[PDB]
Amino acid sequence: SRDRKYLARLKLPPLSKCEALRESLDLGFEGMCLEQPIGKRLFQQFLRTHEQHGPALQLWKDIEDYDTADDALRPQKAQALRAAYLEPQAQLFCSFLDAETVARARAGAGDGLFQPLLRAVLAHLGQAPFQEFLDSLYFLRFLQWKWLEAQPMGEDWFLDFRVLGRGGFGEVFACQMKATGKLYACKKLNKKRLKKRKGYQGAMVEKKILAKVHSRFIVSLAYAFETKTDLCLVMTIMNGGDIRYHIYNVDEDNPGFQEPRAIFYTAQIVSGLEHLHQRNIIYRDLKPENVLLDDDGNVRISDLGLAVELKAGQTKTKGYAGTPGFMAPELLLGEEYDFSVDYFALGVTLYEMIAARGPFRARGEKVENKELKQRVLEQAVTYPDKFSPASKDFCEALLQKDPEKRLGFRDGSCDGLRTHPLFRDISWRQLEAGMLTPPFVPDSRTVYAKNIQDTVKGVAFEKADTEFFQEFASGTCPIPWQEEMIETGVFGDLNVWRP
Amino acid sequence: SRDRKYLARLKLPPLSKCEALRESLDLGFEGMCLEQPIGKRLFQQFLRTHEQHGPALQLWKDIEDYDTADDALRPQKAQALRAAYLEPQAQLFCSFLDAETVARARAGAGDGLFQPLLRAVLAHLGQAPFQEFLDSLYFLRFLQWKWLEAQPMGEDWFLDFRVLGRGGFGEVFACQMKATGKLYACKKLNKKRLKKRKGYQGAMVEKKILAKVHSRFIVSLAYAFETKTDLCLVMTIMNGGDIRYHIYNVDEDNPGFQEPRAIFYTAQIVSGLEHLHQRNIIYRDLKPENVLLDDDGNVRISDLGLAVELKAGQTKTKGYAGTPGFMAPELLLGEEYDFSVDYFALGVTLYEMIAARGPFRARGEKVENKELKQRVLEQAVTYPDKFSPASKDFCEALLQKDPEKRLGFRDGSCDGLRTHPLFRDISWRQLEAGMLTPPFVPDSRTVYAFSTVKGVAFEKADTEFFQEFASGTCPIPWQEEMIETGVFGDLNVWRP
Ligand SMILES: Nc1ncnc2c1ncn2[C@@H]1O[C@H](COP(=O)(O)OP(=O)(O)O)[C@@H](O)[C@H]1O
Ligand SMILES: Nc1ncnc2c1ncn2[C@@H]1O[C@H](COP(=O)(O)OP(=O)(O)O)[C@@H](O)[C@H]1O
Ligand SMILES: [Cl-]
Ligand SMILES: [Cl-]
Ligand SMILES: [Cl-]
Ligand SMILES: [Cl-]
Ligand SMILES: [Cl-]
Ligand SMILES: [Cl-]
Ligand SMILES: [Cl-]
Ligand SMILES: [Cl-]
Ligand SMILES: [Mg+2]
Ligand SMILES: [Mg+2]
Ligand SMILES: [Mg+2]
Repeated sequence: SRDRKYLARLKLPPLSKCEALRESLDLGFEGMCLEQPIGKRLFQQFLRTHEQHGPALQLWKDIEDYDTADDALRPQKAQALRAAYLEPQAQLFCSFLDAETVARARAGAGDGLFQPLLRAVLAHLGQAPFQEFLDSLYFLRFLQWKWLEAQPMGEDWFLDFRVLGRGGFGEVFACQMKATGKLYACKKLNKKRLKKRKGYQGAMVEKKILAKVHSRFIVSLAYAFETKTDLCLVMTIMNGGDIRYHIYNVDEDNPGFQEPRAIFYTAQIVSGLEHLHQRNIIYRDLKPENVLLDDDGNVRISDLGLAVELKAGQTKTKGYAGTPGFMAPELLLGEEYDFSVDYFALGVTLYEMIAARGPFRARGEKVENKELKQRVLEQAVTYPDKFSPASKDFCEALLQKDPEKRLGFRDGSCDGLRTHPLFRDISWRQLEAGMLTPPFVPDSRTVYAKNIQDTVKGVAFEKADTEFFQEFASGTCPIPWQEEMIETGVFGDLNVWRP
Repeated sequence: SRDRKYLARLKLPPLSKCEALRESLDLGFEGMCLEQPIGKRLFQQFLRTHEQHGPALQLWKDIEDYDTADDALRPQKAQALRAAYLEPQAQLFCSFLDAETVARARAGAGDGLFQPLLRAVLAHLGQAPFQEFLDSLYFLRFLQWKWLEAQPMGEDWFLDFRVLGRGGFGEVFACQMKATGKLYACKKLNKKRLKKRKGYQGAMVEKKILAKVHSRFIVSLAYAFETKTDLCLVMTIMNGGDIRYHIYNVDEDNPGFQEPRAIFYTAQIVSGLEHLHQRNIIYRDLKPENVLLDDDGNVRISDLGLAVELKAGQTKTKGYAGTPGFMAPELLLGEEYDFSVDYFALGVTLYEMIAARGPFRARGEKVENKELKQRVLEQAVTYPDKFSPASKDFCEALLQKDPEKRLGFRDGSCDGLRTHPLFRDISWRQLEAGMLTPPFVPDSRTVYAFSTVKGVAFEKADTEFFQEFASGTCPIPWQEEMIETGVFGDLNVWRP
């Protein structure tokens, strides 16, 4: 319910207040016109009012359509595109394309169709048309939106109205951005408590990762600020409950998921993992309770405080980190490891979704750490009748104790893993675009969470503490903020030239 | 209809191509946002998109409407405007006015109503809102239009398709601006002929005056350029013939005008005269054949080659110049003179419109220069029965031999002149806005209407004068063109 007082603060500035931003922002084509939604929108507006870029604009939009069309409609759409843009006497013929690119796009019917064409289209728009844009009013209007994006949007802008859950350092609240009305989760981390338990590194790591990655399969950070008592992270609201609750607490009589449901989540998790691994992040804490459902029933990975980020030229890390019963053998043996650890945990996760128990312990079995370690290292997992051959086999490939022999991330992707018979009926293209109907959709009228019921001493803050807080409170994330402006109509309202 | 090839060249430039133009541009509020159509238009777009200036914008638009309304419609528009903008809890109450102006506009009457209000409104808009506009995209858009205005637009942009008339130095053509389709008159002056007959001064004076004045009652220059053979003035097309033609050649057996028709043109010519006189220009060649008619029937003065622009702080001048029979006594006596000379010509002109002859010569009576001069100087004019009490007295007041006794230009205006009973039935306000219906609407279907010179070679001084003359495009009329023909609307889109 948009609070008008804060809505009134979303106004475009005079141009003289954008001079500093002009001289300081990364003016990269890819960053500005493809990844930042307002920048893309304004660039397309520029292309739309400049006749000579009409073909490039239209083709670009029509490839995106093709890329997210239903299977049955793709042949027809392929035909329309080739007729509109690739036949030489067509009104919207794209004469800027090399004839080789064109000829190649007029042939074939493969999965890659129109991807080299898109590259070509985007390569072209990154040259002259981009330059022309930078020299247009449309770019100046972008600077106006970036100015507004940089303006203080701290605690007062958010109305907390419910507790979604509890973490180690504070609660997570459902909240509302007052100006726009958009709902988010706000993870609150208590400052004194954080300092006391030396949680800076994990807190900062989660925030840096949630800020830099932009995946539909990982919770997105929109805002990061501090208050007198907390550090706060405002991120994607995930109202559907976590996988653990859904495994055990939704329908207690029949714990676990039917196979198709378990496969769907695995595919979504695999996609989130791939997105991390491509950017050299090892997650190190995949488990059912960290995979959250949204209202549509799509899942995302969360809780990134144990993650590690490999630096340039570093292919392995080391260290005892994670949740017991999800930590790979190579990790437990004190060896170097890479992304492999996450695929082992994916295996335990899949195992648990089908079997409604972990593969190394009986129900309610509470063991010494060393006993659990020896089971992970030495004990072969057994699979009950519930497992189909495909599920058994996939789990066996993931729970492989030797990381060399384990299914996972090879050649910069999970494509190998995607060919496994278990995903026989998944359209990966549609999964990645979010077009699939999830097999389970949470009831809006249900709270899918265990029930909720509501100072540490002798902690004074030195300079190094407040310096860490100010680093952490980096503020507004461009991409999510721009999504918000667009989604909620504010961009529409404010981006006007004449009514 | 437009020629697409030339329409193609009307594109807004990249912003960086406007930075030189931005450095050199010296325009205040009045110049930018009130005088230049496009600037006004973009300034108003700005006010319209910023809620807080809504009241100012609408009160402004509504005062302009009251200023041009028919007489019978004014009281209701006065009441509506007071109720919309001058009452404290009206939605568009104008908070920024001082209560002293609010009170004054809230309870007046007569021709002066809302002019003190408009001044206050415009003064307000010229402060913060104007400063806001300079810091907006709308100002940069204006700079882009000015860039475009300044781009080469010479002979290739103009298709001549018919001869309108013949002058001393060449033909005048009906022509089309190829990009926009707009029709113009293109007066061509042959270069070799100008040099040979020593007409540079007269060419340039005409050009300069038409460029610097902007009145609905004087032909407007949109472009000045040169071809290999000619200097060219592209100006307002006047398709209704000239007044001389209409006096004598239309209904030959009933020559001259019915009095109201004469009064209408006198009123319009006076408006032209006044505009010139307010800008320190003396016409020195007011006569029936120089007053042209447009398609609607409205008239403009034309042919400004014998005119003179007084230098700043100069009040009188000298120079035997003009057409015999229209040159006033003081001019003929060799004395210093001012604008008075033009009111004398207006006397002669009006006289002729009524009598179908000039005041000093019977029909076909051709006399020596000295004899005509002596009549202008000594002869008292006689008035037949075709003149009414009012006509006669007005001509008498205009034809006074002594410029000090003569009706004309006082305290910076013709307001005295306007008060003559001859103008009993004329709304000067509506006339000056172009609102009055003309009493004669010329037919479309009627058109109411050289040799290469030897020994001429051109030197440095000649082609330099030609480049000085060829000053290019005139802002206001160009902006008027772009707005009228829809090019402004088409290129000003942000998202179609
Ligand atoms: N994006 C979210 N949407 C909804 N609930 C969330 C979200 N993130 C966390 N939560 C809830 O709050 C709890 C604590 O958050 P989490 O990030 O897991 O904290 P910690 O790092 O302390 O484990 C979660 O177990 C979950 O119930
Ligand atoms: N703007 C115009 N529209 C239509 N016809 C015109 C226009 N200007 C001039 N003419 C015609 O061309 C003739 C010559 O123009 P003019 O300016 O009088 O040339 P000059 O200065 O050599 O006398 C005019 O008498 C008139 O018939
Ligand atoms: Cl192909
Ligand atoms: Cl292709
Ligand atoms: Cl632009
Ligand atoms: Cl287990
Ligand atoms: Cl007033
Ligand atoms: Cl703006
Ligand atoms: Cl005469
Ligand atoms: Cl004579
Ligand atoms: Mg955590
Ligand atoms: Mg002439
Ligand atoms: Mg002349």
